[PDB]
Amino acid sequence: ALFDYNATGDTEFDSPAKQGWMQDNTNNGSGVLTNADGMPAWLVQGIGGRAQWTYSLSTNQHAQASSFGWRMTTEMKVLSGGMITNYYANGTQRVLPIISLDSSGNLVVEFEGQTGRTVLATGTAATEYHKFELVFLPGSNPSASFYFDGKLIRDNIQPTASKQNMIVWGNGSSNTDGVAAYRDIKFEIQGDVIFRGPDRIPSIVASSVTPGVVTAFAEKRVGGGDPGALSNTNDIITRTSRDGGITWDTELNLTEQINVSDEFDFSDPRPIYDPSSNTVLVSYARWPTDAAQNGDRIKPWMPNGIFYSVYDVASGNWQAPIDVTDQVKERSFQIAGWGGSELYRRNTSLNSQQDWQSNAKIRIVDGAANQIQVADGSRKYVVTLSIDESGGLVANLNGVSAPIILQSEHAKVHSFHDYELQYSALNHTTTLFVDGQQITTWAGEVSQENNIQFGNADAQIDGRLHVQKIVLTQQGHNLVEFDAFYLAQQTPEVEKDLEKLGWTKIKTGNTMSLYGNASVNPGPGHGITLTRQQNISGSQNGRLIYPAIVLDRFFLNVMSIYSDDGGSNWQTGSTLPIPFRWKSSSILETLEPSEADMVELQNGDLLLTARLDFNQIVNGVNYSPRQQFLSKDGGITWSLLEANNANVFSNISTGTVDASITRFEQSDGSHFLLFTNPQGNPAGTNGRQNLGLWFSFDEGVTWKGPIQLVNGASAYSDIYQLDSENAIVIVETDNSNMRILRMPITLLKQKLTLS
Ligand SMILES: CC(=O)N[C@H]1[C@H]([C@H](O)[C@H](O)CO)OC(C(=O)O)=C[C@@H]1NC(=N)N
Ligand SMILES: [Ca+2]
Ligand code: NA
Ligand code: NA
Repeated sequence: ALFDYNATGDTEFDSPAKQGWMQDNTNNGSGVLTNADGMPAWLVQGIGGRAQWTYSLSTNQHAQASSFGWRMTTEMKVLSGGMITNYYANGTQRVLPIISLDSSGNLVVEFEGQTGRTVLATGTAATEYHKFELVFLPGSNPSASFYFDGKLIRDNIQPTASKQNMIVWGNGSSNTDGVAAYRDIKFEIQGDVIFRGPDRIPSIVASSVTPGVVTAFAEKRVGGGDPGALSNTNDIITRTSRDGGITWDTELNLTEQINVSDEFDFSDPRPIYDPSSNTVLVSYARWPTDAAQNGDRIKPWMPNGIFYSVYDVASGNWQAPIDVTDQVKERSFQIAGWGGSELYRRNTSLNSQQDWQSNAKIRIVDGAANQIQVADGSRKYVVTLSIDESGGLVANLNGVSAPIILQSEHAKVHSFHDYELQYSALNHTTTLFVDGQQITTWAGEVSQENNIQFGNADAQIDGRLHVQKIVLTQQGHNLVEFDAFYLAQQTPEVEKDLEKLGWTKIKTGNTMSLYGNASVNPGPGHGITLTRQQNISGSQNGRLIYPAIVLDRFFLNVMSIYSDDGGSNWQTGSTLPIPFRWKSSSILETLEPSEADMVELQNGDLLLTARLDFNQIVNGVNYSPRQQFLSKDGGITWSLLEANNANVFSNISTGTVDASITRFEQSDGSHFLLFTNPQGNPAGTNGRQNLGLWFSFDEGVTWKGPIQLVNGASAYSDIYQLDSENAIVIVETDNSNMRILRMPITLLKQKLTLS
């Protein structure tokens, strides 16, 4: 909430009384409206008496200011004397700066509860207009900092005892003469509620093309629970501000229009601001109302998916939801030959004296020893697919010496491809096609086997492959037809077990296989539009991207979901690389990255920070509740940043919770990273308390802070640059009430520099 006086000659607001301020003069103290040079100002003439203006605040407003902070901004020039007192008192305490011209004619400041004056300006500048700012940060030991034309003058100013209760400006002394002219006074109370608990899971973005336009999101939760609870209906809600996040329009339910029979929960609103179109595109998860991500109750035959809505900033209009599920929710049979091998084989009756064809639609997720094989009673043909050290897609053929690089561009490397073997009876050789393109011809090797086989073939070579289709054809008839894309999404009365469908399973060591994915979910926070991708091969400026949560069957991980055409069509990247170990029980010990946020670094690399849910220890190594990852190819693939986990955020909470990360760019061209998360109470303990703000000035190698932003409850949060000097924060607080902070980043960062 903002309380202000703005000097203007406009007869409709041409004095402080007309703007709700109370006159508080004594004796010969007075004031008058002046028009020095086109710029109106209120001239406070505190000669022979006091001359000030006051604004009263309620008990609640004072309490809010104490919990969530406040800031006071004055534009004034001092003409003469002293006791120029612009300050805030809450009934028990005040921070009182006292501004004056000293006996040398210089502009100086003192603070009650402190000895000493500081010279702010000398010479002609002493009596010119300046911007004076007081910023109060909450906490158990809260303090204020004072800035002069944007520069930190005094930090850690302790509030002092006062029974006064008001916002005050002018000359607050009967005895001490003081004259000053005021253009503007602003007092802002931080932390206004924008979405009420038990609604949850906030996110926020701002428009750079139309300054002042801010759009925030949350889950409307009827019944107050996570998605997936029968007879309860969650929707996505949004509000827009057009004055920089001060006032907000009517809460709008985005999804009820596609929830007309109460069958769904929607969750995890993930907005992206696109400056090229000046739009906000927000993606969110759909769940059946009675099954979702928690407890892995969601299954691939259920209507989990992802939808998006578009906000046109110029017109203020919302575009109806659009389903992108088929583009981003993979349906496949997945074989993870991690620490083992798993193959499926069936005997066939191929005639090697007739042509035959096989089609396999296969994605290589990682590793090697991933095979598709046909033997026709005379010869055996096996294609082994792998990802090499540099991230290329490689085929090796039996009986052929040299490997074939099928693709080196990382996006295409991890995509599905259409493999076709065309056997020619005439030539007694087989031609390999990939995505319609003739690759090579080879004779395979002599064999009396007659079968088709696929999977991961070696217990000593890790590999994961996903299969959508395996077909074998001869004389126009499909001898074998396995459609995992189809089967993955059928209800459970449909037979899907390969071993009950005429295949033989051959397994060694430990493996995991499944029809998936069970669900995809954009996750909590905002996404980004890329602008520094010039030197990132395969990538493109204007890419829309967010780090989504994918549940394959029982394990969570994160992958990029992105669009290179403004959001019309979407693609998915690879999941985060994570360590694994098989426990004695043939149960998988690994990590589950979930709620994630990313930012584009100066060089076009992407930095990702992820919540690590459930188990955090793999092979005796504790990865903490948070882990950072780096992408060098525009978000297609990632690497785990060793020793860059919760440890880099000093005094961060030790409990799992969603965080936020974002870029901040100053008007002089410089930039740095901001990050928000609860500190816990006390800081560094497990608790959704006391939101902290961390800074990185070296592209995410180290973090400074935290600066405490909130006193009390603090859970999920999201931070975004509002303008050249401020960032806007939305944060869950008491009873999950979601509150707005508008933070003077360029002022606050000075608390972290040399003193
Ligand atoms: C999809 C979903 O239900 N996500 C949960 C999330 C989840 O339970 C944990 O990350 C465990 O995997 O945590 C909780 C949480 O407050 O810890 C909020 C999220 N609620 C909503 N996004 N609505
Ligand atoms: Ca987040
Ligand atoms: Na006076
Ligand atoms: Na529900």
